[PDB]
Amino acid sequence: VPLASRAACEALKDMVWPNAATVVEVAAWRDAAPATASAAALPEHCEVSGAIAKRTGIDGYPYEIKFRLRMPAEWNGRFFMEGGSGTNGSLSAATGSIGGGQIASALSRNFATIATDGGHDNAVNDNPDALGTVAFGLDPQARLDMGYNSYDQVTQAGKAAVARFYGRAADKSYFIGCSEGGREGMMLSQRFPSHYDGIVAGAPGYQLPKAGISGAWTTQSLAPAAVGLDAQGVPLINKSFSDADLHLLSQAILGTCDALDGLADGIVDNYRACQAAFDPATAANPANGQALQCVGAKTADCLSPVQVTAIKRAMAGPVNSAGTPLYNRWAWDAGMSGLSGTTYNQGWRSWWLGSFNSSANNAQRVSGFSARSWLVDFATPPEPMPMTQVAARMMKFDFDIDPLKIWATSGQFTQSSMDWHGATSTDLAAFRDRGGKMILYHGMSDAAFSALDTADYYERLGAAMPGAAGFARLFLVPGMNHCSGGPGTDRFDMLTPLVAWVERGEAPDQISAWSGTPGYFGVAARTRPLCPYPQIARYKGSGDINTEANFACAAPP
Ligand SMILES: [Ca+2]
Ligand SMILES: [Cl-]
Ligand SMILES: [Cl-]
Repeated sequence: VPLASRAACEALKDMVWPNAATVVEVAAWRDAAPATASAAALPEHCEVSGAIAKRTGIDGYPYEIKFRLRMPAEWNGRFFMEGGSGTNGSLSAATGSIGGGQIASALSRNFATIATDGGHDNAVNDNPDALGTVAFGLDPQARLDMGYNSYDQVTQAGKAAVARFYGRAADKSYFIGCSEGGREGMMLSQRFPSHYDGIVAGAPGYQLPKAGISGAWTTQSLAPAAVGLDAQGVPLINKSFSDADLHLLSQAILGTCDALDGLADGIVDNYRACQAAFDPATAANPANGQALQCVGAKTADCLSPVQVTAIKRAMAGPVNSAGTPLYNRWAWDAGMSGLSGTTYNQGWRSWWLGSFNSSANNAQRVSGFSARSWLVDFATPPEPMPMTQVAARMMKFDFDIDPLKIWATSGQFTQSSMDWHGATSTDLAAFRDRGGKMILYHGMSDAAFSALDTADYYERLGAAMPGAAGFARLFLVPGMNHCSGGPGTDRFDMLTPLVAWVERGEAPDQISAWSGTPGYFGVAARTRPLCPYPQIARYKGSGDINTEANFACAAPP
């Protein structure tokens, strides 16, 4: 009987679930866990885990929506869900990750926390004939679960357990996710406006079905600059640029752009002015004052004209024969490379190129999971094929025929992948008018999703909803790669300003951040403010350039 107790916990295994097909597998009491070097202390709590809507898909495979929920004995009254990543399919510890490379989890701050696998299981839904762990795309309902339904079901189940376990409903609910988790957050704001009061959506894949389009585009754009072929005769896209070549490119970007914010410090805060000024075909190598593009043959100090032509085309984004942009363009930024000690940053090049030191293609968008996901999860009908065919399929991508498939329905696939996965709506009025607050962030050197495309969504949001900065703000991060890493201030506590905005009405005029790898700048630490779009961080003119107190958020100089 007694609330928030070990007995209340075990009783959850007369509990009425919102979905009748909810099956509790574990309801176990957990002692407090001390802090570790990489994780804050976890309070005493009830762990509930189980699944919703066990079934068999039309592919003969089993499917269910897994969840894991943790409810602390000492509870602050708030509910918290963390978002997913990749193509989901895994169930985390569900202590409420807040991203930003943070030590603390939401459970360590006495939230009740929940996580899902998105409706499929990478250990079970791994089909060798359907490109491995993306195979859930062969089941229409599993697609719908991945797009929106799993997070809806798990939110309802979690809130129901909270109300039963504590004798009262959550005062406020919070959702934080990055990447695929960021798409989920935007989706919740659009499709389920009252599920969460506060949403953090980092590097959000809100047009994820278009990623494979960009992937085929960057693959074909980079092929003229590749050197060699892989085991099935596909150009080695990873050989198009060495790490030294990419570092040369970012040094050229810094040469053109670093000081456009007023401070030569290795960070391009004035990203708009950089885009307008930088052209690798006209820019100079600052180390030697010569043109970045070779006049003669290839040296370590220049880039071949084919290299320059290739990267420019990849960064421009895909079009069809009519010239219509199919996704968006990408921003030149220093975080495309980076050097800390003797280690080159791999956090940008792994997406479109892959590791240089390999005899095979391994880029996410050439032969990796992104290309695989587009083929089976997002094309309708799905296009399963052997793993060794994926790279060739990207080289033969037809930008007039293939991009239509993310909008198509076929057979039992009664929704398009943009229908169930896309989160492009700017109608956040219901969300805003019940008190919802949303923090978006995106690293400028993200090669998975374009930071400029997030910016264009924010522009459209501001136009559809005048005064949108009162409930939704965007924080771009110079130098940061996808969700983390790179030469920028990629670490931040987003949960604290989110709670302040939701509950005290305090909008974040800036968000403190620090660099996880300050070696990129040759310093022991760098702290900087993140600034709400379209402001940027501006140095005050005096003081240590690595200290956040010497910076302020303002317009570009
Ligand atoms: Ca700068
Ligand atoms: Cl993290
Ligand atoms: Cl100082």
